[PDB]
Amino acid sequence: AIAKRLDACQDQLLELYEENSIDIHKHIMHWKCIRLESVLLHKAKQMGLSHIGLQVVPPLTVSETKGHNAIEMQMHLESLAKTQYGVEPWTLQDTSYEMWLTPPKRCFKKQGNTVEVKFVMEYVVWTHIYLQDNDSWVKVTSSVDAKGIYYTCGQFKTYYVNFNKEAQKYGSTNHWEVCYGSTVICS
Repeated sequence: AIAKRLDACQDQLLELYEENSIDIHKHIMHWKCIRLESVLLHKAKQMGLSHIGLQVVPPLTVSETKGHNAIEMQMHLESLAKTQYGVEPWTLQDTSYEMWLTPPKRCFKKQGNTVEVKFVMEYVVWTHIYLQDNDSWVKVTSSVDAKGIYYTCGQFKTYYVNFNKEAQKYGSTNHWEVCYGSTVICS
């Protein structure tokens, strides 16, 4: 049963991955399957197993976490999908959990251009950032300046990269240089 369900499940995941869909509804499914695989693998190591076929069963916590994150990504995507933004192209990467944890944290986004800061380090400037207020969504854009990278929602700016702060993790000075496509802004 379980060995079969997990099998059916991991199969659907594989097809999704190899499919490289641009429709957000498919990625909601990926996350839905990731949850099932984590539920099942949880049940699997619960029943005594430690190996299924040639696959190593992971720790009970490992699955708890992954299952937990999946439901988060699952719910946020479903909300977004109800909007005009949901009809846009959404890659498996645009919807990854790692991506979701890239500044600005907990916001979907795409078209991230690379900015370089010499104290060097690279940071991403998102062309499109979608903010979630309850179940409502807004689409804003980013900009770069001497203090850092930020997006704008009204008259207020929100920095998600603080060149200053970022300057402590490196040089002893308060001097840094920002290079953005042949353009250079300096302290």
